[PDB]
Amino acid sequence: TRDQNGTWEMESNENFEGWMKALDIDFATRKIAVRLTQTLVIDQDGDNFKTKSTSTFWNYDVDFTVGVEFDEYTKSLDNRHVKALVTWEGDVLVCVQKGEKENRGWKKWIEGDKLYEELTCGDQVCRQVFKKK
Ligand SMILES: *C/C=C(\C)c1ccc(-c2ccc(OC)cc2)s1
Repeated sequence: TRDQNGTWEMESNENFEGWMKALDIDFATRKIAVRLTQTLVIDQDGDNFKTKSTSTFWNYDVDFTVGVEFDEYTKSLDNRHVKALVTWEGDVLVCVQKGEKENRGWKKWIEGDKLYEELTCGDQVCRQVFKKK
């Protein structure tokens, strides 16, 4: 299934700090952020997505249309400019953010009843699992 709508509550997080470090996020922010449970809210209608990632320490939203490149400022995460593109590979939603960092982006897929995601930057992969609230 390609339908990723829902309020997704984190069950598992792995190597979130490695991903943040590859983005050069500073020590103090990483030390706090690595402790935190996350939520991911996805509003999906056709190609049109609204995605929110939140914890007690951040609340980041991004809107996009599958298949349409968008020039993006990454805002409070790392204040960088990238050319972002989200597409489907089978039932995997793949985002590539072209810019200074290599291998940068994320992937999301439904597996069983859960939402799995990968967060990538450089040689680092963060793996996460969420349950649908
Ligand atoms: C589809 C998944 C997305 C858009 C994200 C997963 C983690 C995100 C994130 C954004 C910003 C911060 O710090 C401000 C932390 C995590 S976004």
